[PDB]
Amino acid sequence: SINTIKLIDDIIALHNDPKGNKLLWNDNWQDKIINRDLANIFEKIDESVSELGGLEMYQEMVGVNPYDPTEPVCGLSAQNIFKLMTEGEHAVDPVEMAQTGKIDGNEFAESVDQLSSAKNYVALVNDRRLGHMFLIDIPSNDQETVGYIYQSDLGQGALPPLKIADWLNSRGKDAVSLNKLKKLLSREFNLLSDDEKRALISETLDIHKDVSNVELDRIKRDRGVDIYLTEYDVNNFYENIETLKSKL
Repeated sequence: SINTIKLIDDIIALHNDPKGNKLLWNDNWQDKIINRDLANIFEKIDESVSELGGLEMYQEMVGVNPYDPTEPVCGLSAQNIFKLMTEGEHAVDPVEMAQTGKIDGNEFAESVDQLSSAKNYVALVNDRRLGHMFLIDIPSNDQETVGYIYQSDLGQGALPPLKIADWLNSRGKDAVSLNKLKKLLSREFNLLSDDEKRALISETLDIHKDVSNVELDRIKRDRGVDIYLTEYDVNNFYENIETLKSKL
């Protein structure tokens, strides 16, 4: 019924549009993403630029052209795609929910094993070992229940720089077994050999599944993983995307 591969390609399209980009990657976490107003977002940019004496002067003082598209860092992309998936009539504030609805990587592993295949779920993952935030989409399925990872990465941790559209264009469409994700996010991850750690991380999170792209010395060994796992309605995910496209 809903074409889910097209959902992702439509996120990519929205990101590629000069005005769609500003709708999608805005940082208003408290209000519904579909409550975002292009005129209002651009007026705020225009006023900030006029206040500093125009674009040339703004760029001199700030070092960025605020009309350029945003290449979102990991938390900016993950939290925005999460709102796209989870909001219906009511807003979802992912900053707030990550703190109040948090479960740990081992609680996640117990949860995922009893999710209804008749329902869709999404996990907002703050991996404090990696310093990296990403999403695991676990959509309803009449076959094997699997996850799909949506992420971007500034590249300052254990992984290389990764642009949201490059990831989504293909790897974001790759199913990951629930067992691999449980293994990745469990405390027992630490007990793995360096080789196995690089294999698991690269397989799930690296654009080319390349072990030589994983720098283990950038990982904070002791830390755990904070997860907010919630049900979502794919009809909301679809319509929220439609809504943004319409705004254009």
